[PDB]
Amino acid sequence: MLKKKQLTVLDLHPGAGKTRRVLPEIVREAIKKRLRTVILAPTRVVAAEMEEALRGLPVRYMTTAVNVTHSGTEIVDLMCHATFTSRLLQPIRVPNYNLNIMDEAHFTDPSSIAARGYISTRVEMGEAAAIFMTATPPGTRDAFPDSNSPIMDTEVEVPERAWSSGFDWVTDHSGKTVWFVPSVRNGNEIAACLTKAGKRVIQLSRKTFETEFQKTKNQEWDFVITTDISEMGANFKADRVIDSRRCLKPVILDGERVILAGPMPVTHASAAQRRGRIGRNPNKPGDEYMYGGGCAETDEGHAHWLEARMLLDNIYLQDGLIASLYRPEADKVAAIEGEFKLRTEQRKTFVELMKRGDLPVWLAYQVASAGITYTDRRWCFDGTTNNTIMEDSVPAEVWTKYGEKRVLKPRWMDARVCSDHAALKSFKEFAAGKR
Ligand SMILES: Cc1ccc(CS(N)(=O)=O)cc1F
Repeated sequence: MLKKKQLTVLDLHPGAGKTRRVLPEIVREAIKKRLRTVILAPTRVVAAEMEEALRGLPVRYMTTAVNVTHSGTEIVDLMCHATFTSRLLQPIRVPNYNLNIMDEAHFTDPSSIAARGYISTRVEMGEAAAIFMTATPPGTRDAFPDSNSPIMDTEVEVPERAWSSGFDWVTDHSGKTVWFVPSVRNGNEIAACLTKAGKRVIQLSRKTFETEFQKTKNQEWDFVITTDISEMGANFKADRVIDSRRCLKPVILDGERVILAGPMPVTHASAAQRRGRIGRNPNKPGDEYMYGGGCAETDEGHAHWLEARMLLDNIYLQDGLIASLYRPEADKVAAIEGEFKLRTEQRKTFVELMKRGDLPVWLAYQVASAGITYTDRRWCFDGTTNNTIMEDSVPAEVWTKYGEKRVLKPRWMDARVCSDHAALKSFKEFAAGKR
């Protein structure tokens, strides 16, 4: 694996021990061969679990999620996928790592796709090696891979709303259930229904994941209600997955706006990762996978691949060259390599709108490419009437940094800034100049 110009896909089935058994072997070999190595974890939760798997090996944990005193001598770095892409974008020295290891390399967030495109391009240039660790590499067509113990797969109608009758099998279960929902809002409704039926429910989503995931260890629970974030190496002591088989797809319409289309079917990779949460204990056969729809390749035309091109266009590689997407996922977008390359000051604004602004990549790009500066929030209020953001079925209002009450009406509408109460809260704070 460790020879230059090599990219290896380590595609052992879910729970085969890629993280706890194979990764420490790779890291030991890399240290023996004096390869400057990066390990990319999808989440702070996984970074902390990797520290346990690698404990004693000289690894620099480039995250506050890990409480360790470093030697200062480590040649192996661990950081999040997003941190890798972030440091590449910023005026910060990123070592030209000899060996690039991506764990949960199926992750479809824009910064993960961008990281794969950067790494795979360095490998194609002959500059580096890489190992992509995932049961479900891009384009996989198998939603039912092998497991540590047999799984009972059942196609069944799964509720996506509160129910009064017709789903007794959901609440009649005496074990622990992980339930994949298409959105935070849909999980909120199902969670309230289960809570009303006497169930103990934990909800996970991207924004809440580190805090709330700890509750799955610290308290007794009957259901975890989660979005697709729990596809990225989140482990549960559960005996059932309920899978809507549905997700939201951000879609750019007419180059002008982003909508959250669907819900619609997940990919085969996503379905296999959702299922893969159970069947993991070779001593506990008969874990259950209840699935409520088919799979489809909904990654095609998904905004994350275009957003990944916006990130890669603004990462220095060599002179004017630009990193390509990882070949197996490169057809998911129709973009011209370099079309999103910004001049120095607009690139800095783009980065800050993502990093401090917490804006979606697409929206950060519209603002930065318009020549607007980071603190100039006039664009949050001067859009078309149809870009009016609603709160409780009336136009949302903020006090501008000038002290004027104004309707939230962004010049560019990205549905991700108001897809749930927390997102809208954060975007109101942005529009008000509060960060
Ligand atoms: C040991 C260590 C901790 C944190 C960071 C900051 S980062 N890379 O998360 O932006 C760097 C480090 F070198």
